[PDB]
Amino acid sequence: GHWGAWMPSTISAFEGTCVSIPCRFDFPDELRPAVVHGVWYFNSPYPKNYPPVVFKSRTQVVHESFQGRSRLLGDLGLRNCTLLLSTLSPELGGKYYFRGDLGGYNQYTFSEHSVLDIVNTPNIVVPPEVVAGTEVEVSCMVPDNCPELRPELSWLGHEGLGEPTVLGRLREDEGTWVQVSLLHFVPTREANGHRLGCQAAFPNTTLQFEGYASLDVKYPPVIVEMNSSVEAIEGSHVSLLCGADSNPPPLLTWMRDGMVLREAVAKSLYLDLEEVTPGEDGVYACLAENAYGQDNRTVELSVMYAPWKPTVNGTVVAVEGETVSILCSTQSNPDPILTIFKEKQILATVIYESQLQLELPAVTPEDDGEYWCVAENQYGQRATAFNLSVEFAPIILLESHCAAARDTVQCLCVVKSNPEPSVAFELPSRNVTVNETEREFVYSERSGLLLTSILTIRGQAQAPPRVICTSRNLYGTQSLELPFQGA
Amino acid sequence: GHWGAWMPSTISAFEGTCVSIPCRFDFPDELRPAVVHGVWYFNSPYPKNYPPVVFKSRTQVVHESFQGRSRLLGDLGLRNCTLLLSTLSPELGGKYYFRGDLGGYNQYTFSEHSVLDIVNTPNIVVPPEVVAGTEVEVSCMVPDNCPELRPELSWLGHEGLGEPTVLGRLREDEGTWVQVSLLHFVPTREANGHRLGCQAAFPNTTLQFEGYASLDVKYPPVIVEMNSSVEAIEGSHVSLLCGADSNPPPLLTWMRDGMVLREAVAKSLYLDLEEVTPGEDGVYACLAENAYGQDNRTVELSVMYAPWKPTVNGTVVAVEGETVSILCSTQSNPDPILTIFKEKQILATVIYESQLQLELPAVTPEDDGEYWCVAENQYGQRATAFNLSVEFAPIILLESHCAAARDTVQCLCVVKSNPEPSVAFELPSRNVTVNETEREFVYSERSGLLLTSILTIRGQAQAPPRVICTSRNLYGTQSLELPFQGA
Ligand SMILES: *[C@@H]1O[C@H](CO)[C@@H](O[C@@H]2O[C@H](CO)[C@@H](O[C@@H]3O[C@H](CO[C@H]4O[C@H](CO)[C@@H](O)[C@H](O)[C@@H]4O)[C@@H](O)[C@H](O[C@H]4O[C@H](CO)[C@@H](O)[C@H](O)[C@@H]4O)[C@@H]3O)[C@H](O)[C@H]2NC(C)=O)[C@H](O)[C@H]1NC(C)=O
Ligand SMILES: *[C@@H]1O[C@H](CO)[C@@H](O[C@@H]2O[C@H](CO)[C@@H](O[C@@H]3O[C@H](CO[C@H]4O[C@H](CO)[C@@H](O)[C@H](O)[C@@H]4O)[C@@H](O)[C@H](O[C@H]4O[C@H](CO)[C@@H](O)[C@H](O)[C@@H]4O)[C@@H]3O)[C@H](O)[C@H]2NC(C)=O)[C@H](O)[C@H]1NC(C)=O
Ligand SMILES: *[C@@H]1O[C@H](CO)[C@@H](O[C@@H]2O[C@H](CO)[C@@H](O)[C@H](O)[C@H]2NC(C)=O)[C@H](O)[C@H]1NC(C)=O
Ligand SMILES: *[C@@H]1O[C@H](CO)[C@@H](O[C@@H]2O[C@H](CO)[C@@H](O)[C@H](O)[C@H]2NC(C)=O)[C@H](O)[C@H]1NC(C)=O
Ligand SMILES: *[C@@H]1O[C@H](CO[C@@H]2O[C@@H](C)[C@@H](O)[C@@H](O)[C@@H]2O)[C@@H](O)[C@H](O)[C@H]1NC(C)=O
Ligand SMILES: *[C@@H]1O[C@H](CO[C@@H]2O[C@@H](C)[C@@H](O)[C@@H](O)[C@@H]2O)[C@@H](O)[C@H](O)[C@H]1NC(C)=O
Ligand SMILES: *[C@@H]1O[C@H](CO)[C@@H](O)[C@H](O)[C@H]1NC(C)=O
Ligand SMILES: *[C@@H]1O[C@H](CO)[C@@H](O)[C@H](O)[C@H]1NC(C)=O
Ligand SMILES: *[C@@H]1O[C@H](CO)[C@@H](O)[C@H](O)[C@H]1NC(C)=O
Ligand SMILES: *[C@@H]1O[C@H](CO)[C@@H](O)[C@H](O)[C@H]1NC(C)=O
Ligand SMILES: *[C@@H]1O[C@H](CO)[C@@H](O)[C@H](O)[C@H]1NC(C)=O
Ligand SMILES: *[C@@H]1O[C@H](CO)[C@@H](O)[C@H](O)[C@H]1NC(C)=O
Ligand SMILES: *[C@H]1O[C@H](CO)[C@@H](O)[C@H](O)[C@@H]1O
Ligand SMILES: *[C@H]1O[C@H](CO)[C@@H](O)[C@H](O)[C@@H]1O
Repeated sequence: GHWGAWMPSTISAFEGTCVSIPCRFDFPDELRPAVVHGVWYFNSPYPKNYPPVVFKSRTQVVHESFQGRSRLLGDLGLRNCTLLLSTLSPELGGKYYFRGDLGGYNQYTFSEHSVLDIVNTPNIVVPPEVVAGTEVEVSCMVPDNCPELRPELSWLGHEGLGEPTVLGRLREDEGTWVQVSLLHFVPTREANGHRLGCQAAFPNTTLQFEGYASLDVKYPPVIVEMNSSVEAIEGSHVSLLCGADSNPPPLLTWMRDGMVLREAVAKSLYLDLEEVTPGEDGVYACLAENAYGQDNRTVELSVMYAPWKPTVNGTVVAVEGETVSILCSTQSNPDPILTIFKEKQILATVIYESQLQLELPAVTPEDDGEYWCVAENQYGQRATAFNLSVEFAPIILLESHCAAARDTVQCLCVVKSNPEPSVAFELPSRNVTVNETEREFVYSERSGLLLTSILTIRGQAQAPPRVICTSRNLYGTQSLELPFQGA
Repeated sequence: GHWGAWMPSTISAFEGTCVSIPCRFDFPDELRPAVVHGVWYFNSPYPKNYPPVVFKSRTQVVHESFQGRSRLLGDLGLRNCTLLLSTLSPELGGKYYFRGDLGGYNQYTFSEHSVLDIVNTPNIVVPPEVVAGTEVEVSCMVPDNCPELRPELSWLGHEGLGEPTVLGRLREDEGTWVQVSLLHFVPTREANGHRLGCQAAFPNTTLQFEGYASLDVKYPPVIVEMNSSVEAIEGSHVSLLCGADSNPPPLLTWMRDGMVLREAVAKSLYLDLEEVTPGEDGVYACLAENAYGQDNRTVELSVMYAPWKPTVNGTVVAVEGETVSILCSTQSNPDPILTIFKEKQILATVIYESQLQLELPAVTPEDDGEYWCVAENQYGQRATAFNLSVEFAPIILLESHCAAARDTVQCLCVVKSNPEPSVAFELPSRNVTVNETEREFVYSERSGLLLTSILTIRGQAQAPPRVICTSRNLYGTQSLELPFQGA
């Protein structure tokens, strides 16, 4: 064929271990030299910039940095130029060329080369993404390019997780050989932050080389930091703490009835409320959402607040003998117990309810006065008041009399009615006496519901003059004869 | 003797009546003419201004205005020259001279003369001042200078008043003769404005001559126009009229308690008052004072006015079981009757007096409230009011109870006290239960004197928990166990 060669671009091995560079070449078969010499140049392609001579046919003189370190296996004449370099060191790490010397002026340095790496750490391969709910395999590749010292592998930090599987050497890249060791297992949620290692050793040696890798397992957020059902006062400070444990940043959302609130991405979100109201009462949900799974957890916040200042509707001023409905409303957050009562007497008692109604069958006069409505509760109590002032058909009280002093005669009659009662006296006075004695006579006064009135007849002997009292308003009329107590 | 004559300066007589001029003369007695002539000149003393010749000896020729009107009586030779002139007339009224004619160049007109008045009205003389309490005499003089026609007198408008006294002729002035007629009587108070007359006549004639005079009698003021005892309202118009009847201007004085007021001099003085006050009430005196006597008359003015707005002193806020004095004062001009009373009951009644006191023996709670004080009177009535608010050692009313609903148990206890009562509940609750059910419990309220309070024990079975109520103020303390009515 034509000129040309075959050599693996990349080759690697450990410290103190031999390498075996696979090499093959071609030259015009037209020439058949009986003696074929060859040279292994280091770090440089052109002879012009003098490179270290790794090996030369029929010549012991090489570079002093390769003296006793290298030797060629197999005749060149059979197109075989594989090379062995034992006991490596980091200086020897570089690029290697092969130049051929057959005949004269037919000396060719081949362009295609091989690069020598000198690594003392094995190569571990792990999947880009490790899900906590899928089966995962991790490999440990070690570059065995030495047939005399065959390396053996070890798994450090295995912690069970099933047996390690083993392979012989596989055909890595272009003709190079590598012993691989794979591990097959399925992670949990604790697999993250774990350390996995791979060791390599040889029988007759004190050489031991090791490599590491830390796992990044992706688990779905499961909410741990979640406080339960709470009860807080209005105005007080409310601190809800929501925490999710996911290795991928879990999208944490605070929501209620479909509201945005504070949406954020972290391991723990705070939700603060001040001036708590009955509107903020109820259920708050925290959703931990991740591309590997989701978890929602909910809490109940009961706002405990003293009952509102009560309000009362219904009738207030009705007639006598009628029906009266009084409706008392209150908006409390914890079940309020509320009672309504008159001065000295208690009327209606409702237990654990929002509002209370009281009905009155008929109105006796006494049902006038002011009543009270209290809303009692565990955390506080407020109240309100309402005057029931009914309408009356005038009632002349029997505290009424006619006292007779000797010289002059006087009477006292009292009534009670809601509107002011036009009051009057009637009397049987013998004959007709005008401008005699007195003509101005009586006087009257009122306090609240009571209308007191006093009569005074002047110059009347103890001869008992009968006296009658009458009272009218817009509703009723009453008349009554008064008795004697004096003399 | 020497030259000279004697003749009355003034002589007077009526119309148609003769006059007799008394005349005497003297001349040096050395000459004795045997023939003595004489002449009576009129109106002029000197012959130079030719005067009318009234008479001439041995000569009929006289003035034509004296022709047949005059004649001389008695011889001149006996020194007598008295002359008579009959049938007079107003022209002849003038001054008369006498001139003597004895011998030659011994002709003398005498300087002293006589003047002839011709009056047809008699002369009445009355005292300068005529007192109604003294005896008075009035004269009527008439000049009788005619011996042939002797005049006689008459009293016209005599009206009794006693007899007229009569005199003969008296010797008026210098030798002239006058018939006088005097009247003696004593006047009254009506004598003023009376008319007194004097007439004179002769027997054989139609001649009658008359004269007049009006009396000015001075009487002491006797008060006629005087209204009696009166009663008038304050603010009203008061008109006092005081009249005196005295012919001399009576000094009228309005006085009271020794005060000047309106002093004036007339027949009737007005005294006006407006905005009458209790200070102008009382006795007013009118004095009619004259230099001929005096008279005082008095009146009583009572001011009738509605009683003043009453004022009350004494205690107002005392303790329980104590004594209370309430003094109510009023200043009324007519005797006021006044009463004080409580709402519904009457307390004190005083009749026709200025002020009224009420005492209270002990104070029962009910003696609290507001009382009224009225001052009633014929012309009007005003009033005032006062709150008696006493102090109480707290009283727990027996409107108190313990109603037991099935689910929950509630109580109601009420007291009454003047200062606010610190109120409390005591109860036997088995074991000790704190923060269980309720810990706020009770509620209380107050109206006026009443302190209502309600208890509420929550979650207590119908197993009846006994309940006690206590109340303390600065005065007393009470405790009481309440009973069951529900279930
Ligand atoms: C160019 O030429 C070279 C050789 O000149 C070829 O490369 C290889 O060179 C290595 C030298 O290190 C040879 O490895 C040796 O293998 C011997 C046994 O060969 C095996 O294969 C035959 C198959 O016919 C089997 O029957 C046999 O049982 C073997 O499994 C061993 O004797 C040597 O190892 C000894 O020492 C080690 C420890 O040091 C022990 O583990 C061994 O048991 C033994 O005692 C040695 O390792 C290898 O054989 C050569 N390969 C070939 C194919 O010849 C290149 O291939 C060639 N290239 C070109 C392009 O021509
Ligand atoms: C100057 O002289 C004259 C007389 O010349 C004197 O004046 C008097 O004159 C009058 C004449 O009118 C004389 O009056 C007459 O009176 C006669 C009676 O005299 C009375 O007196 C004597 C007293 O001796 C009594 O006795 C006697 O009774 C008489 O009472 C009457 O006769 C005359 O009146 C007759 O007429 C009338 C009516 O006309 C009748 O009423 C008579 O009754 C009677 O009929 C006459 O009136 C008077 O006498 C003379 N007086 C005197 C004193 O002589 C002067 O006095 C004198 N003066 C001086 C200074 O010398
Ligand atoms: C309810 O009734 C009371 C009287 O019983 C009304 O008036 C109060 O009376 C007290 C006297 O003890 C006064 O000191 C208060 O000032 C009064 N209140 C007011 C607002 O003036 C009261 O007004 C009545 N209320 C209603 C709503 O009818
Ligand atoms: C006397 O008592 C009355 C109450 O009984 C006092 O107050 C009056 O109460 C009525 C309610 O019906 C109010 O409408 C009046 O306005 C109140 N009066 C005043 C002046 O405020 C009253 O004040 C008491 N008087 C005295 C002198 O103690
Ligand atoms: C009292 O309530 C009134 C409304 O009446 C109530 O509601 C209607 C729909 C019916 O159910 C009826 O039976 C109820 O009584 C209001 O108009 C009024 O403003 C209210 N007043 C107060 C004090 O809240
Ligand atoms: C009530 O009168 C008081 C005076 O007291 C009275 O007069 C004295 C001299 C004694 O006679 C005593 O017994 C009387 O009670 C006054 O100080 C007070 O201002 C008066 N108040 C009124 C309301 O008028
Ligand atoms: C040492 O190497 C020899 C090869 O010469 C091998 O047979 C032997 O098993 C090895 N022994 C140890 C202990 O490494
Ligand atoms: C959550 O509720 C519990 C009651 O079980 C309470 O003790 C805790 O303090 C609450 N924590 C937060 C953060 O609200
Ligand atoms: C909440 O989680 C439950 C799992 O029990 C799931 O069925 C539901 O769909 C989730 N809801 C949301 C809004 O993510
Ligand atoms: C008249 O006058 C004479 C005198 O001559 C006298 O006597 C007589 O009384 C008189 N008579 C009357 C009526 O006048
Ligand atoms: C005087 O008093 C009487 C009452 O007798 C009365 O009628 C009269 O009008 C009063 N006159 C005056 C001027 O006051
Ligand atoms: C009033 O008149 C009487 C007469 O009865 C008299 O005594 C008294 O002094 C007179 N008083 C005065 C002040 O003039
Ligand atoms: C190597 O040298 C030249 C390169 O073109 C050719 O004649 C032939 O490929 C030979 O083998
Ligand atoms: C009248 O005349 C003269 C006046 O002096 C005197 O000689 C005498 O008085 C005589 O009578």
